Amino acid sequence: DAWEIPRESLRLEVKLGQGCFGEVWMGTWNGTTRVAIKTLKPGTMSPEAFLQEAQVMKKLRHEKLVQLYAVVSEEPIYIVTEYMSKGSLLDFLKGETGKYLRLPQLVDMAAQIASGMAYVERMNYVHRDLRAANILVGENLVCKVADFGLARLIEDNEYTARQGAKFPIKWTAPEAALYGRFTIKSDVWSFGILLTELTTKGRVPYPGMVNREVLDQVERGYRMPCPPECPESLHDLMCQCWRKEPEERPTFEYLQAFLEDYFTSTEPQYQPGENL
Repeated sequence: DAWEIPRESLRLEVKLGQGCFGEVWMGTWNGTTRVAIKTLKPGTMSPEAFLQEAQVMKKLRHEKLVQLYAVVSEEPIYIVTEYMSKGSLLDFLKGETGKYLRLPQLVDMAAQIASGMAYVERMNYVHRDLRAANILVGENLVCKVADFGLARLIEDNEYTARQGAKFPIKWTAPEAALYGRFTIKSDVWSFGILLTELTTKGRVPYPGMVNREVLDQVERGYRMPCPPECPESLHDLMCQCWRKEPEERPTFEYLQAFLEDYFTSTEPQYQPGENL
Protein backbone atom coordinates (compact mmCIF):
# COMPACT_ATOMS: atom_id res chain seq x y z
CA ASP A 1 0.00 0.00 0.00
CA ALA A 2 1.98 2.97 -1.36
CA TRP A 3 -0.55 5.24 0.37
CA GLU A 4 0.41 4.04 3.85
CA ILE A 5 1.98 6.59 6.22
CA PRO A 6 3.24 6.37 9.84
CA ARG A 7 0.76 7.28 12.60
CA GLU A 8 3.25 9.69 14.20
CA SER A 9 3.16 11.89 11.07
CA LEU A 10 -0.40 12.91 11.96
CA ARG A 11 -1.64 15.24 14.69
CA LEU A 12 -5.36 15.27 15.46
CA GLU A 13 -6.25 18.84 16.46
CA VAL A 14 -9.97 19.66 16.27
CA LYS A 15 -12.84 17.17 16.39
CA LEU A 16 -15.28 17.99 13.59
CA GLY A 17 -17.84 15.23 14.10
CA GLN A 18 -18.55 11.94 15.84
CA GLY A 19 -20.96 9.04 15.57
CA CYS A 20 -21.26 5.31 16.24
CA PHE A 21 -18.96 4.30 13.36
CA GLY A 22 -16.13 6.67 14.21
CA GLU A 23 -15.05 10.31 14.17
CA VAL A 24 -13.88 13.04 11.81
CA TRP A 25 -10.98 15.27 12.81
CA MET A 26 -9.11 18.25 11.42
CA GLY A 27 -5.38 17.72 11.81
CA THR A 28 -1.88 18.26 10.49
CA TRP A 29 0.22 15.92 8.34
CA ASN A 30 4.04 16.04 8.50
CA GLY A 31 3.70 19.22 10.56
CA THR A 32 3.09 21.19 7.35
CA THR A 33 -0.22 20.12 5.77
CA ARG A 34 -3.74 20.66 7.12
CA VAL A 35 -5.82 17.51 6.54
CA ALA A 36 -9.10 15.76 7.31
CA ILE A 37 -8.89 12.51 9.29
CA LYS A 38 -11.71 9.95 9.36
CA THR A 39 -11.45 7.33 12.13
CA LEU A 40 -12.97 3.86 12.50
CA LYS A 41 -14.32 2.75 15.89
CA PRO A 42 -13.14 -0.88 16.31
CA GLY A 43 -15.90 -3.44 15.86
CA THR A 44 -18.51 -1.14 14.30
CA MET A 45 -17.62 -2.36 10.80
CA SER A 46 -14.79 -4.31 9.15
CA PRO A 47 -11.60 -2.36 8.31
CA GLU A 48 -12.03 -3.66 4.75
CA ALA A 49 -15.50 -2.09 4.56
CA PHE A 50 -14.20 1.13 6.12
CA LEU A 51 -11.34 1.40 3.62
CA GLN A 52 -13.58 0.98 0.56
CA GLU A 53 -13.90 4.75 0.03
CA ALA A 54 -10.11 4.99 0.14
CA GLN A 55 -9.84 2.33 -2.58
CA VAL A 56 -12.18 4.30 -4.83
CA MET A 57 -10.24 7.55 -4.28
CA LYS A 58 -7.04 5.84 -5.47
CA LYS A 59 -8.75 5.46 -8.87
CA LEU A 60 -11.08 8.48 -9.05
CA ARG A 61 -9.12 11.76 -9.10
CA HIS A 62 -10.39 15.18 -10.17
CA GLU A 63 -10.49 18.85 -9.18
CA LYS A 64 -14.09 18.51 -8.00
CA LEU A 65 -13.68 15.23 -6.08
CA VAL A 66 -12.22 15.14 -2.56
CA GLN A 67 -8.62 13.91 -2.75
CA LEU A 68 -7.14 11.03 -0.76
CA TYR A 69 -3.79 11.81 0.85
CA ALA A 70 -2.95 8.78 2.95
CA VAL A 71 -4.13 5.81 5.00
CA VAL A 72 -3.14 4.23 8.32
CA SER A 73 -4.20 0.61 7.82
CA GLU A 74 -3.74 -0.76 11.33
CA GLU A 75 -6.58 -0.33 13.83
CA PRO A 76 -7.62 2.27 14.82
CA ILE A 77 -7.94 2.79 11.05
CA TYR A 78 -7.30 6.30 9.69
CA ILE A 79 -8.33 7.81 6.31
CA VAL A 80 -6.55 11.07 5.45
CA THR A 81 -8.04 13.43 2.87
CA GLU A 82 -7.91 17.09 1.83
CA TYR A 83 -9.38 19.45 4.41
CA MET A 84 -12.69 21.11 3.46
CA SER A 85 -13.22 24.02 5.88
CA LYS A 86 -17.00 24.53 5.66
CA GLY A 87 -17.89 20.87 6.17
CA SER A 88 -20.81 19.18 4.43
CA LEU A 89 -22.94 21.11 1.94
CA LEU A 90 -25.99 20.13 4.00
CA ASP A 91 -24.55 21.62 7.21
CA PHE A 92 -23.40 24.71 5.30
CA LEU A 93 -26.86 25.19 3.75
CA LYS A 94 -28.55 24.84 7.17
CA GLY A 95 -26.02 26.96 9.07
CA GLU A 96 -25.84 30.72 9.61
CA THR A 97 -24.13 31.31 6.24
CA GLY A 98 -26.89 29.55 4.35
CA LYS A 99 -29.31 32.41 4.94
CA TYR A 100 -27.20 34.72 2.77
CA LEU A 101 -26.75 32.31 -0.13
CA ARG A 102 -28.83 33.26 -3.19
CA LEU A 103 -29.44 31.60 -6.58
CA PRO A 104 -26.12 32.70 -8.15
CA GLN A 105 -24.10 31.07 -5.37
CA LEU A 106 -26.30 27.97 -5.24
CA VAL A 107 -26.18 27.41 -9.02
CA ASP A 108 -22.40 27.88 -9.01
CA MET A 109 -22.13 25.16 -6.37
CA ALA A 110 -24.44 22.89 -8.40
CA ALA A 111 -22.27 23.45 -11.49
CA GLN A 112 -19.14 22.39 -9.59
CA ILE A 113 -20.87 19.25 -8.34
CA ALA A 114 -22.02 18.55 -11.91
CA SER A 115 -18.41 18.85 -13.11
CA GLY A 116 -17.19 16.34 -10.54
CA MET A 117 -20.05 14.06 -11.54
CA ALA A 118 -19.27 14.60 -15.25
CA TYR A 119 -15.84 13.08 -14.46
CA VAL A 120 -17.50 10.17 -12.60
CA GLU A 121 -19.68 9.78 -15.73
CA ARG A 122 -16.64 9.72 -18.09
CA MET A 123 -14.91 7.17 -15.84
CA ASN A 124 -17.83 4.73 -16.19
CA TYR A 125 -18.50 4.76 -12.44
CA VAL A 126 -21.67 5.31 -10.40
CA HIS A 127 -21.57 7.09 -7.02
CA ARG A 128 -24.86 5.75 -5.54
CA ASP A 129 -24.78 8.15 -2.58
CA LEU A 130 -25.04 11.57 -4.23
CA ARG A 131 -26.69 14.14 -1.92
CA ALA A 132 -25.86 17.33 0.00
CA ALA A 133 -24.72 15.34 3.05
CA ASN A 134 -22.00 13.82 0.87
CA ILE A 135 -20.69 16.97 -0.77
CA LEU A 136 -17.89 18.89 1.01
CA VAL A 137 -17.40 22.68 0.91
CA GLY A 138 -14.17 24.68 1.18
CA GLU A 139 -13.20 28.33 0.87
CA ASN A 140 -14.39 30.48 -2.05
CA LEU A 141 -17.54 28.32 -2.19
CA VAL A 142 -15.59 25.40 -3.68
CA CYS A 143 -17.69 22.18 -3.63
CA LYS A 144 -16.42 18.63 -4.12
CA VAL A 145 -17.99 15.19 -4.35
CA ALA A 146 -17.17 13.10 -1.27
CA ASP A 147 -18.02 9.83 0.57
CA PHE A 148 -17.15 7.28 -2.12
CA GLY A 149 -17.96 4.26 0.07
CA LEU A 150 -20.63 3.04 -2.36
CA ALA A 151 -19.03 4.15 -5.65
CA ARG A 152 -18.23 1.45 -8.20
CA LEU A 153 -17.90 0.62 -11.88
CA ILE A 154 -21.29 0.20 -13.55
CA GLU A 155 -20.12 -3.00 -15.25
CA ASP A 156 -17.95 -5.35 -13.19
CA ASN A 157 -18.11 -9.01 -14.26
CA GLU A 158 -16.58 -10.02 -10.92
CA TYR A 159 -18.98 -8.04 -8.75
CA THR A 160 -22.03 -9.75 -7.24
CA ALA A 161 -24.65 -7.27 -6.01
CA ARG A 162 -25.88 -7.71 -2.45
CA GLN A 163 -29.59 -8.50 -2.13
CA GLY A 164 -32.02 -7.08 0.42
CA ALA A 165 -30.30 -3.72 -0.06
CA LYS A 166 -31.78 -0.73 1.76
CA PHE A 167 -31.13 2.47 -0.22
CA PRO A 168 -32.70 5.83 0.84
CA ILE A 169 -35.68 6.14 -1.50
CA LYS A 170 -35.89 9.93 -1.12
CA TRP A 171 -32.53 10.37 -2.90
CA THR A 172 -32.36 7.12 -4.89
CA ALA A 173 -33.84 6.62 -8.36
CA PRO A 174 -36.79 4.18 -8.08
CA GLU A 175 -35.29 1.71 -10.56
CA ALA A 176 -32.11 1.62 -8.48
CA ALA A 177 -33.84 1.39 -5.09
CA LEU A 178 -36.37 -1.19 -6.29
CA TYR A 179 -34.54 -3.31 -8.85
CA GLY A 180 -30.91 -2.63 -8.00
CA ARG A 181 -30.40 -0.96 -11.37
CA PHE A 182 -27.64 1.54 -10.63
CA THR A 183 -26.38 3.55 -13.62
CA ILE A 184 -25.01 7.06 -14.07
CA LYS A 185 -28.63 7.95 -14.83
CA SER A 186 -29.67 6.90 -11.32
CA ASP A 187 -27.02 9.35 -10.07
CA VAL A 188 -28.64 12.02 -12.28
CA TRP A 189 -31.92 11.44 -10.40
CA SER A 190 -30.05 12.00 -7.12
CA PHE A 191 -28.62 15.23 -8.56
CA GLY A 192 -32.15 16.49 -9.16
CA ILE A 193 -32.94 15.86 -5.50
CA LEU A 194 -29.71 17.66 -4.57
CA LEU A 195 -30.98 20.65 -6.57
CA THR A 196 -34.03 20.77 -4.27
CA GLU A 197 -31.74 20.66 -1.22
CA LEU A 198 -29.83 23.62 -2.64
CA THR A 199 -32.95 25.66 -3.39
CA THR A 200 -34.64 24.97 -0.02
CA LYS A 201 -31.61 25.85 2.12
CA GLY A 202 -31.07 22.16 2.92
CA ARG A 203 -34.58 20.93 3.75
CA VAL A 204 -35.32 17.19 3.57
CA PRO A 205 -37.05 16.24 0.29
CA TYR A 206 -40.72 15.13 0.20
CA PRO A 207 -41.62 16.94 3.48
CA GLY A 208 -44.16 15.11 5.63
CA MET A 209 -43.71 11.86 3.71
CA VAL A 210 -42.19 8.62 4.98
CA ASN A 211 -40.15 6.28 2.75
CA ARG A 212 -42.99 3.99 1.67
CA GLU A 213 -45.23 6.93 0.80
CA VAL A 214 -42.39 8.42 -1.28
CA LEU A 215 -41.91 5.19 -3.24
CA ASP A 216 -45.65 4.86 -3.94
CA GLN A 217 -46.05 8.50 -5.01
CA VAL A 218 -42.91 8.60 -7.15
CA GLU A 219 -44.01 5.43 -8.95
CA ARG A 220 -47.43 7.01 -9.45
CA GLY A 221 -45.83 10.02 -11.16
CA TYR A 222 -45.54 12.47 -8.26
CA ARG A 223 -42.61 14.90 -8.35
CA MET A 224 -41.67 17.65 -5.87
CA PRO A 225 -43.12 21.05 -6.89
CA CYS A 226 -41.14 24.19 -7.72
CA PRO A 227 -39.79 25.68 -4.46
CA PRO A 228 -40.70 29.32 -3.63
CA GLU A 229 -38.59 31.83 -5.61
CA CYS A 230 -37.01 29.04 -7.66
CA PRO A 231 -37.24 29.83 -11.40
CA GLU A 232 -39.43 27.44 -13.37
CA SER A 233 -36.46 26.75 -15.67
CA LEU A 234 -34.45 25.27 -12.80
CA HIS A 235 -37.41 23.20 -11.64
CA ASP A 236 -37.79 22.03 -15.26
CA LEU A 237 -34.20 20.79 -15.02
CA MET A 238 -35.01 18.91 -11.80
CA CYS A 239 -37.96 17.24 -13.54
CA GLN A 240 -35.73 16.17 -16.45
CA CYS A 241 -33.46 14.50 -13.88
CA TRP A 242 -36.55 12.72 -12.53
CA ARG A 243 -37.87 11.18 -15.79
CA LYS A 244 -39.19 7.65 -15.14
CA GLU A 245 -37.15 6.34 -18.10
CA PRO A 246 -33.46 6.50 -16.99
CA GLU A 247 -32.10 7.12 -20.50
CA GLU A 248 -34.42 10.11 -20.95
CA ARG A 249 -32.57 11.88 -18.14
CA PRO A 250 -29.83 14.40 -19.04
CA THR A 251 -26.11 13.73 -18.89
CA PHE A 252 -23.89 15.36 -16.27
CA GLU A 253 -22.02 16.92 -19.19
CA TYR A 254 -25.26 18.69 -20.15
CA LEU A 255 -26.03 19.56 -16.51
CA GLN A 256 -22.62 21.16 -15.98
CA ALA A 257 -22.89 23.26 -19.17
CA PHE A 258 -26.48 24.26 -18.36
CA LEU A 259 -25.65 25.37 -14.80
CA GLU A 260 -22.41 27.15 -15.73
CA ASP A 261 -24.23 29.30 -18.32
CA TYR A 262 -27.50 29.58 -16.38
CA PHE A 263 -27.55 33.33 -15.67
CA THR A 264 -26.72 34.40 -19.23
CA SER A 265 -28.37 31.69 -21.33
CA THR A 266 -31.41 30.62 -19.30
CA GLU A 267 -32.34 33.32 -16.76
CA PRO A 268 -30.71 36.54 -18.03
CA GLN A 269 -33.44 38.60 -16.35
CA TYR A 270 -32.89 37.10 -12.89
CA GLN A 271 -33.32 39.46 -9.93
CA PRO A 272 -32.54 38.68 -6.24
CA GLY A 273 -35.51 37.99 -3.99
CA GLU A 274 -35.96 37.36 -0.26
CA ASN A 275 -34.39 33.89 -0.11
CA LEU A 276 -33.19 33.06 -3.64
